Amino acid sequence: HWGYGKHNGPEHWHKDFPIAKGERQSPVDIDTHTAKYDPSLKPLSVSYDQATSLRILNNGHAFNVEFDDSQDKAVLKGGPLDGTYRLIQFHFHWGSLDGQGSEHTVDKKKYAAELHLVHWNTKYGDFGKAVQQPDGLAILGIFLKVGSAKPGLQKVVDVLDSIKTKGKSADFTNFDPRGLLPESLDYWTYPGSLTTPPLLECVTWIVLKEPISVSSEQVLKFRKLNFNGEGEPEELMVDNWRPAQPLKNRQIKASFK
Ligand SMILES: [Zn+2]
Repeated sequence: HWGYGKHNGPEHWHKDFPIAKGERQSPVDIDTHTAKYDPSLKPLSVSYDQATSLRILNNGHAFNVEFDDSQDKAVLKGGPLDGTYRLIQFHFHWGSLDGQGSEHTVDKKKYAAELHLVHWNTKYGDFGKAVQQPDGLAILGIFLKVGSAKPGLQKVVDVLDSIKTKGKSADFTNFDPRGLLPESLDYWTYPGSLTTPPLLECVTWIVLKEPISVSSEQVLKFRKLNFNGEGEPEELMVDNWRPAQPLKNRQIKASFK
C-alpha cells in the first residue's frame, strides 16, 4: 500500500522496504560544484531507431509506455556502461505545481517533472533477473521544465484520458521516444536504485543536464490522471516523486567539462 499520499508516502516506505535507508538510494541532489568531469566516460549511444512501443498503462503510481524488449531494438550503450541495455518502458514523475515534481535535483533545484527511460542489461536475460544485479539497469533521466510545448510528447498527452485510472491500459504503438530527448546528451552518472518500491540498488543512473520544455497545457493533462481505480474516490495523480536521498559513499561524475 505504498504511495505518495498523506500516510503512505516516501517517508513510510522503509517499514516494508528496509533498503529505503540503504547505501545507494535514489534520487539524489546533483551538486554541480562537486560533481567532477570524468575523461574516461564515453558519449552516451542512444539507438532508438527500431523501437516498438506497444501499450501505455496506468499502474496507480505513474503511467508506463511499454516497449517490445524481446530483441535489441531500442538500446542504450556507451557512456558509463559496459554492454547493452534494452529499453523496457518509460514513465514520468511530476508535481502538483510547476516548482516541484522532479526526483533528482540540481543544486537543490526541483524541476516540474522528470522522465525515466528504463533499460535492462541484456547479460541477465530478463528484467526480473536484471534487477537483482548491481549493474542490472540503466535509467536515463531527463528533466522537464514548463515553457514551450514538446511536440513529441503530445501523442502521450492525448491518450491519457483513456487511462485515467489505475489498472487501465491502451494500445500505444509506433511512438518514437527520440521525440522526448533534448539536443545535448551531456550527462551526470552515479550508482543508485529504483525510486519506487522495491527500491533495489541495481541502477546506473544517467541524468541529462539539458532539460526538455513542455507546455503548461501538457503538464495540466498529466495532473488529471488518477491514482485510484475506476469507481473509487478521485485522488489526482500528482506529486508522485521521491525526494533526494543521502549520497553516502558515492561520487557523481560528469561527462562534460
Ligand atoms: Zn521513475
